[PDB]
Amino acid sequence: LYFQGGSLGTLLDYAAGVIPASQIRAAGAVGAIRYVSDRRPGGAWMLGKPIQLSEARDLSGNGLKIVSCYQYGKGSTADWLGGASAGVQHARRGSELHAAAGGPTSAPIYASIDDNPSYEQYKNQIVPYLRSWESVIGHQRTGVYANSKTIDWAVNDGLGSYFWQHNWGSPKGYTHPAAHLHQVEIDKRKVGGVGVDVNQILKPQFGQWA
Repeated sequence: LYFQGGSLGTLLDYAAGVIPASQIRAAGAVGAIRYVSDRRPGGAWMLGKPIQLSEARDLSGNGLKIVSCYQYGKGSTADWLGGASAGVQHARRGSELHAAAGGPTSAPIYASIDDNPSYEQYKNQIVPYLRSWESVIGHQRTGVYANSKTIDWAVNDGLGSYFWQHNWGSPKGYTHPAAHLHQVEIDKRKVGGVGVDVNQILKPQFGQWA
C-alpha cells in the first residue's frame, strides 16, 4: 500500500457467527463492523447477521467500537441493482435492525456496493440506490462500502458522508483520501472459529456508535 498515513486500529467484519468481545480483543482488534441485515436465501449459515442487542451490549461493555453496515444480496441479487425502489426497501430494513440492535440515531449505516461497477451501472443504479438510502436515514447517516473509483464518484456527487474502501476495482496499493475505513484482508483468517475480514481505521470519526 502507498503510504497515506497509518492505521488507527483494526476493526473486524464477519457474517458467519457472533464473536465474544474477549476473543475480538485477544485478536488485537479495537472493534467490529457488524451487519444490520438479514440472511439472504442460501445464507442460513450467516449467524453473524444481524447484530442483536445482547451482542452490542457485550461489545460496548468491553470498550470495543461498533460500526453498522448493511449487505443483504450479492452478485445477481446485489442490493443496488434495483436502484431507487431497492434503496428504500433496504434502507428501511437496515434502519430497523440498527435500532433493534441498540444502535443510536447519531450513528451511520454503511450501505454495501460489493461490486466493481462500470460508470454506467453507477449512474443508472447505484446513484438512485444511495439517493434512496439518504431519503430514509439522511445524508449525515449514509455510509458507502465500495471500491476507490465508486467512492470518488460518490464524493463528487455528494452521496454519502462515510466511506469504507474495498479493493475490488481499486488501483493497486491506493487508498482514497476520503475513506474513513479500509478493508485490507478478506477470507484469510478466523477469530473464535469465525471467518473474518480485516479493516483499518483511517480517520478518527469513522461511524462508531460511541
